[PDB]
Amino acid sequence: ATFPPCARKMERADGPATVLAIGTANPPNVFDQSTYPDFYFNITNSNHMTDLKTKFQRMCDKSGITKRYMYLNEEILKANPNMCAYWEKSLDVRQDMVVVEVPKLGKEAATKAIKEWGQPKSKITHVVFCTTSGVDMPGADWALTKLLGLRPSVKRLMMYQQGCFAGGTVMRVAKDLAENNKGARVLVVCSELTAVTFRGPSETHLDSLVGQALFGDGASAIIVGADPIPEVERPWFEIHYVASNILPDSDGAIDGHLREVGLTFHLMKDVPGIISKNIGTVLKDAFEKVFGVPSYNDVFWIAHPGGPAILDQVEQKLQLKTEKMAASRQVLSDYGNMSSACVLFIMDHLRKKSVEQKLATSGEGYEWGLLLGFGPGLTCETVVLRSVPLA
Amino acid sequence: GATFPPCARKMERADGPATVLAIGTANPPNVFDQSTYPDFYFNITNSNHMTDLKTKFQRMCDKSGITKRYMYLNEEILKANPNMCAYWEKSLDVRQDMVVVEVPKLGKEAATKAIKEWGQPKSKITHVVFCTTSGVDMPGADWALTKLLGLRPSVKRLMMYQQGCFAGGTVMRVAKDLAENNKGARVLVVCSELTAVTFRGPSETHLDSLVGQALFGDGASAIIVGADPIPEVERPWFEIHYVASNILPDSDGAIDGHLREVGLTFHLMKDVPGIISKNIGTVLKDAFEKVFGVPSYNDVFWIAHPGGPAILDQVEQKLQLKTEKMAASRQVLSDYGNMSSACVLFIMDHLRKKSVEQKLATSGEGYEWGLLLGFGPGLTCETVVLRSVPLA
Ligand SMILES: O=C1C[C@@H](c2ccc(O)cc2)Oc2cc(O)cc(O)c21
Ligand SMILES: O=C1C[C@@H](c2ccc(O)cc2)Oc2cc(O)cc(O)c21
Repeated sequence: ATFPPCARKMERADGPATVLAIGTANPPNVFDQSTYPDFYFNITNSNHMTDLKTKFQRMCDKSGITKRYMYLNEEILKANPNMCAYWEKSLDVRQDMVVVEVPKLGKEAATKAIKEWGQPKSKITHVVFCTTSGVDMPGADWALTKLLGLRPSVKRLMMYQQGCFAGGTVMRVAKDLAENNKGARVLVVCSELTAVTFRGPSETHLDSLVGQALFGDGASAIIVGADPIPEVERPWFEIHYVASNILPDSDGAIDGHLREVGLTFHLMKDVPGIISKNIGTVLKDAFEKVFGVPSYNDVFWIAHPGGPAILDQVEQKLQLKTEKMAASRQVLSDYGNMSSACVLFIMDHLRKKSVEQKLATSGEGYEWGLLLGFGPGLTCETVVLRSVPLA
Repeated sequence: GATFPPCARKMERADGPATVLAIGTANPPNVFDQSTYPDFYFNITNSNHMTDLKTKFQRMCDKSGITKRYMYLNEEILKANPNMCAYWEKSLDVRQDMVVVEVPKLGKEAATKAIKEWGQPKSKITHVVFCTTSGVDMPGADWALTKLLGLRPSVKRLMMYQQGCFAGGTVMRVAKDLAENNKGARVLVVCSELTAVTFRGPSETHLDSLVGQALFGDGASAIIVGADPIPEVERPWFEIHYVASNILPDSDGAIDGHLREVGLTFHLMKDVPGIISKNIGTVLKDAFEKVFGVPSYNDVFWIAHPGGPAILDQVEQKLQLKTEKMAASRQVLSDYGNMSSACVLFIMDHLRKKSVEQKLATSGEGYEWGLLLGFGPGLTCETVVLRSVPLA
């Protein structure tokens, strides 16, 4: 039924997939969240909606966000009233920005990780590009290859319209890319701009208004590879286990539609409830596969900060000491919800703070840890990591 | 820069090559004869007065190598939406309404056929890869297919949106690493394309857009890919041995596609069949050196994405292939048109059945090795070196 077998024609690697470098970047315009409602209702000329604006200040005050970064600014928004309206034909100007600027922002981040990695660009064999902001053909992955000058033969994978969970998904993809091909070095970039989703306020769509309070811009990048060249490359985290789950009872919890008015956002279920109701069995299964088992308080946490209530209730139902979501709360506070890019921001922050504080490992002195993606589906991606030992 | 002491791989990997274990296809119900499509198209777009354009379109249609296409769009549907029959009126929203529903739906038909031939319970599918360039949504068509098929909540999904005609080669490259790096992985790969996003009226000043209206058709195909097959339970059809991607030289801008409020727009800004056929020699000889260190182009089997007849004709020409090499690729073009990422999988199915039916020695026309090729928008060339299985 088969021809005589032959040796693996493309040699695989032997160790686990490993993060060799992380780099991040953000657009230049900073918005303090405490005065965001004044700004938002000005630039959308909706100051007549007094009660709604009061509702919005509530949402921002409780978002857990201190500031956000945006490609958009007051100059750009006044030039584009159709994006300042709530529901106006827009999609073309929105595309015209993001198809250019998300690979640009991904380039900044990619270049920092490449600098930290320190090997020549030519040793990059795969590119994985992930975004929720706009689509084009050829894709941002191709544009990133052009902007960087990688080999024309890099193997590319373009991930469009993914949602907040794909920070976890890119780990699972790069895991197989790096481990099945010997010598592979995977450049992974998540780049997100809210220009597809900024819109004016509407008194009958408060869920859209939550989005306006939570979403910010940012790009994150990592270099993943197996069998790191000792004394030349530097490991920071190891990918050991990956899993994906559509949580029970979550049909229709979050939807997003790309329409003539841009990307629209729709909440219809208790997202933090469903996540914290089901996270225990998700992580129990994972820990059984991986170990046979350490506590939840004795691993490092990298969790996507969908909103504060997600981290709050996961912290509550799993009885985590408040220090566990710290690195995750810290990123949400400095940047808001950057969709897929958040977890690589948390991962970078976690390792840097581990070094500065001279802890035993790169995961706050713990050996094992979790990366968690949350989004539409409701979809949960689970990534069990190992850190590296540190001085 | 130290490392915790190594431990055995947490997730066991497979050892054999990724193997195709089943193929299924499906098409929408509405059939459009190619010879009289010009009469139909120019009438439904209210342009019978564009009389020189029509005769140019009849020329493209007759010289397209296509005998018929299948489409979700029918007559009735198109009159419901005059903004889609215009060349350039805003209509993305009615397009999205169609394809976010019908893309997963047609993929379900193909996937169910595939699972039936595969023979195993659908509960043993561990991975889903959904490939399309018809519309986007959150959650994606990959989520909807999981729902309509009733697969496990915990399938590892990969959602490929807005890909291009090369991605039928990309899914194979994607599924190769999924299957090989995960012992017992069984990957459902589905490509599903509907022209509802790309259909639009004619324009004298955009004959590239008009080329697409002559070549693009609808369809979906699905495969099951796994490594280390269960002996006597599963049946291997092709093995994936080597994959490669190249952006062809100086091909900057040859094929673009933009999703706008008027839908998906299509542009040819260079000589595409020339660029492919000028460089495919270099692409193929590198792949053959990698896997063989060596069979001749006429002694392998060919699954070539038939973006249009000129491409196949000029690859046939400059590699100097005996004309039965591209036979199977032309057959699918003739019977279906260009179905974007779904074509090479239709060709793979037709190739193996033609081989079984004519009692040849392997699933690949009697050859051990073969090529699957994708072409699209970098200009990107996807290369797959495959092996057949012996039949008797
Ligand atoms: O509507 C959006 C915008 C998107 C987004 C966030 C930040 C960014 O920078 C770019 C896009 O995030 C989302 C995530 C979802 O799960 C569902 C959604 O509808 C959206
Ligand atoms: O314009 C389109 C539409 C798409 C398509 C084909 C058939 C089908 O049924 C659905 C979509 O194929 C493409 C492939 C490309 O490389 C570039 C493009 O611009 C396009």
